[PDB]
Amino acid sequence: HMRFGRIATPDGMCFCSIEGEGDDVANLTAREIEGTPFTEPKFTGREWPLKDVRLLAPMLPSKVVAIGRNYASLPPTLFLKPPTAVTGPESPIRIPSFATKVEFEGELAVVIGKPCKNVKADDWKSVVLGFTIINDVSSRDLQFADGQWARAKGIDTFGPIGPWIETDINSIDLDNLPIKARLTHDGETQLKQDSNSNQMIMKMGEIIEFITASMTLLPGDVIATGSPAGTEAMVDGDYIEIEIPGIGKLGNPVVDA
Amino acid sequence: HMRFGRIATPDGMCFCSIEGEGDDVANLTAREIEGTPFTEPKFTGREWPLKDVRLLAPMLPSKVVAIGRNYADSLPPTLFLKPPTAVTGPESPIRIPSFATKVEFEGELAVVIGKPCKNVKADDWKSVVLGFTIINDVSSRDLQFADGQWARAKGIDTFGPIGPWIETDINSIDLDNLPIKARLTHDGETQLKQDSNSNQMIMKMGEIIEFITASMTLLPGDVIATGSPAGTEAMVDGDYIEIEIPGIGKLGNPVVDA
Ligand SMILES: [Mg+2]
Ligand SMILES: [Mg+2]
Ligand SMILES: [Mg+2]
Repeated sequence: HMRFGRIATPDGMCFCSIEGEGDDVANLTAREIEGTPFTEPKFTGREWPLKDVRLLAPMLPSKVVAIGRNYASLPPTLFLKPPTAVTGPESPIRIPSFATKVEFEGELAVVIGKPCKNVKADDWKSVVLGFTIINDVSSRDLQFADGQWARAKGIDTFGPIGPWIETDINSIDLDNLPIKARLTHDGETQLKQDSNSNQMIMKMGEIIEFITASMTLLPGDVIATGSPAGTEAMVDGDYIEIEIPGIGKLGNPVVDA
Repeated sequence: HMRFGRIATPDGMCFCSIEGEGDDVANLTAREIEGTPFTEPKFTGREWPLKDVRLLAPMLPSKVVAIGRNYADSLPPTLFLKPPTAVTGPESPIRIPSFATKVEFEGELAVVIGKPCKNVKADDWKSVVLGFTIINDVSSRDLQFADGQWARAKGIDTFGPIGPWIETDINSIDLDNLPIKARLTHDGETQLKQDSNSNQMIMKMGEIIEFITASMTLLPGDVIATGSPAGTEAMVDGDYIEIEIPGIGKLGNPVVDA
């Protein structure tokens, strides 16, 4: 099945299908569709080289439910990031002056496909539209000061999502999926996160079961399935780029608000 | 000026204005409004005696932002979120799942946001509020302890009753002296199990709004739960809980095992 994105246009914006070979934007074509990812696609015929077009968050979720402490001591835990934290590829992560020690977190993100409640673990594939990347940006100093993580992870722009939604969920092997983050600081880039979905303590089905036992999930809701708990701080001028092979890259410049 | 609600009627759901004296539903009338309450509201002409329709949660908020540790009588006040899916209306059951134990209520003054805003200065807070309502910030104390993050304990479906309507004359409410009371009916006996006052707040209204909006954009319909004492009384299947805030009214919900 297809890859679905959203892009700026001159008339505003539109969903598209992303077609072509790599994860590499240079080989890819955005083809405009009418409708959403939730219905049967038909194409208007406007098509762009992906390098020429501005990708947006592939979905504007009613809520983002995130799992803390899910990466190989306290058990995995649920928290929320507000819909206002969500932004897209190349949008600035805008850091307020009072938010310090701000770190990235590359995570595999799941998009819910249909309304669901009390989903059993091995039935999880039936409620998922696809996978995407989220950068669960957090001020570690606020996280610590506040106790509840909501403010430190819920500042506007602290949830980049993208670059598109991969609906072919069998293409993604969850026993071995690298999740990488490359940080550029003072003009140099290093690999600052190197994890793998095989490190997840609660696996995909358990997560969905765990969440939906408590709360109803709606189409377009995003689940952030976790990361290592401490990474590396980012500052004005940096660039952070998460890569999950098979999905693509989610990059964002970092600026002072 | 107005009290705004949402109602279910034989014809479907709508926004409405609630008119008449008192808190007494026999005396009140619902007047359908055109569209939503954020603009100058226009009546469509349809109306019902309040007794013939059903109050719903007065908004469908994009998010619910809540403050912990905001009542005096220490770690400073802290913000958290309740998901929109937690929201329910007056008289709807609070449905407690089996894994959720020591479930307590918390009566709170709720603020409903009236326009999109960010970086609001504390002393400009009134310009962004539509009005006041009541929220019951229902919380599994056991899950709050097991999870550390309160999101699940407070975010289970139905754990955010809101209502009964939104009071837009916000000056009619004395934030320096607002009693907030809760009566729990257990085993057919009703007792006062919360007796607080908004003048116990550590961050006052304007500072809460500044604090929140310094971090997060707020949208029309978004709800702020301004706090409560951190411990009340556990509720079980069969109980009934009613929060009362004079000037707004009463928010009652039955309790059931999910
Ligand atoms: Mg995270
Ligand atoms: Mg009709
Ligand atoms: Mg509370």
